[PDB]
Amino acid sequence: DDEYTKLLHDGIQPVAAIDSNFASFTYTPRSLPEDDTSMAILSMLQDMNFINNYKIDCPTLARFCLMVKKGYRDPPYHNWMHAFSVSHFCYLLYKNLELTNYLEDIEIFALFISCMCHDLDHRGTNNSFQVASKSVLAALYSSEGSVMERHHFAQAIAILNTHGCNIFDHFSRKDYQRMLDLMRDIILATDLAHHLRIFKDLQKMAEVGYDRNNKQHHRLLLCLLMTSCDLSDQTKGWKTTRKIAELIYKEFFSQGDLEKAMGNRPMEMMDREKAYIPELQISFMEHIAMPIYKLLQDLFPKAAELYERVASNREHWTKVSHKFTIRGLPSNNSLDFLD
Ligand SMILES: CCc1ccc(-c2c(-c3nn(C)c4ncnc(N5CC[C@@H](N(C)C)C5)c34)cnn2C)cc1
Ligand SMILES: [Mg+2]
Ligand SMILES: [Zn+2]
Repeated sequence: DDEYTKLLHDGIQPVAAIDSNFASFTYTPRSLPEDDTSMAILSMLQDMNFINNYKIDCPTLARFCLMVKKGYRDPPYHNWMHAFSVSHFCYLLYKNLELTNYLEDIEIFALFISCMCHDLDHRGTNNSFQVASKSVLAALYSSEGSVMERHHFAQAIAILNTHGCNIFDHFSRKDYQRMLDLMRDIILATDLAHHLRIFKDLQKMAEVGYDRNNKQHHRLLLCLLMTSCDLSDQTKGWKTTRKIAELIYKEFFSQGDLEKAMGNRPMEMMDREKAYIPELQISFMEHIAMPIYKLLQDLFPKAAELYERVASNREHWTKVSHKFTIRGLPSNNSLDFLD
């Protein structure tokens, strides 16, 4: 490809040159034209010193980036831009939060790689639709749970074992297999069921306080950080939140259409005739998003602004609620829609 040419010959742009605001929480990675994002991945890893630290071969890494990028389909939400903006938020965590005092470098490295790979080959439909619609993935995976996530992992593994893409094949067998373990745990942790299982443990962790010598704290923190990244679109301003809803509901309603055409009734939120958006968004923000970011703040006080921004985005939903009632006449002055 021609993308492959340019990445392999031009050089790794330093990070400041992408945007003077690039390492800030107020930065919106979705502003970056899709065509610059593989480059940026490279700059982020460079700026974290990983390329030098773990002695990664540059061409192999370039090839791996591109494979990961094209292993994403194009549903409205779960596409390469989602994956890039989740990896970018992992980068901010390392730059802003000083994870190094809580995590080994190999763990931080794995989180970042996992971020890029965590939704590989997503089709825009969720775990219950896979079962509900008895697909090959459910066939493969459904008896162990997390259908989509096991598929994401499996695709990551398939890219790694593609000639010239194995950015880890020079690690010791000990480090190589630690790296596969960590990616499997982290990708699996992106299922909301997983997160709901470990919630008390996370609360406990923040309650007793973080213990650097407790291996299980390392594991739990890794899971919290992955869910932080995966929800990071809710940490920017109202403009991002609104646009994120458009893309998320377009995907849910599409799946809902397909559930109706197969002869099931979709859940409310996936049904475009019943889904009432402000209320679903407010529920999501209150029950899932806010608690994840409150936990982040409990363990790294410099993460407080993330939480208040999420809270603040939930407030806007409430403020615009009323606009989903047609008062007066519709713009075209006709009750045509009513028929
Ligand atoms: C464990 C952390 C986690 C990870 C991914 C998701 C997620 C979303 C999502 N991501 N973001 C940024 C959203 N912003 C608003 N609403 C969203 N939906 C509305 C309904 C809600 N659902 C889970 C009941 C999610 C989402 C879409 N699919 N999945 C699986 C959710 C939680
Ligand atoms: Mg996912
Ligand atoms: Zn995701």
